[PDB]
Amino acid sequence: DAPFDAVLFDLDGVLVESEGIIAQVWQSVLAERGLHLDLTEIAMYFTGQRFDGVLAYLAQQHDFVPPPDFLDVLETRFNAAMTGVTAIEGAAETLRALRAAGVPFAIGSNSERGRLHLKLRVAGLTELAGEHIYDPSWVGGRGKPHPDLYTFAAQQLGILPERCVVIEDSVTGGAAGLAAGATLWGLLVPGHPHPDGAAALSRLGAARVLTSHAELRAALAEAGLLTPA
Ligand code: NA
Repeated sequence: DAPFDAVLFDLDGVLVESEGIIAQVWQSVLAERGLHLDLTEIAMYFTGQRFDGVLAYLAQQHDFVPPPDFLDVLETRFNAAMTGVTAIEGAAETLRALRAAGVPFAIGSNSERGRLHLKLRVAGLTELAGEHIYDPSWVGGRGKPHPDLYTFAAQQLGILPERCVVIEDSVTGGAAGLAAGATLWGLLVPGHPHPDGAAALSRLGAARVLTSHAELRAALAEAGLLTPA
């Protein structure tokens, strides 16, 4: 029983740390303007929300309406901040191990293509990540949670999606992997925010929920893809 032929990776939260950096920008721009929120609230409610929606939330939940310069300053600073994206601890080692073992893998991200590659670059992962790196523009904009991106990634590796394992930190991305026919392993590295928690990923249908790249490599070894260490 060898369950998998290939690994399909999420980007944000699994290979690179971006949601925490974005949360810090919200927190500082707001704090400067009088409203002091904690990073967990910001990560939970602000990240991956449309700007008008953030304004509605601020008004409804905090009786707060930001000053005119709010949009401009946020943009100026999300831009400057994107350079500060880092690799998730252990991620480079997982990619290096898979490459040494000759296991096919691909990355599937809802990031716009330029940003996807910028993040891999500043995180120091470009060489390790390889060339099977897919954003929604490869599937006509039908990004996660549609299965299309992971179906396509599997196709590009010449492997059936049913024989892939998808490593994801959100319901949005986990759903895309399951809908493609893959097995879902949640990965929630602590110390970094993720869009959903372990209970949600398990209820969604993750076969497991791992909490470190060391645990991921151990699981991949149990599945016959790496050597147990
Ligand atoms: Na993610």
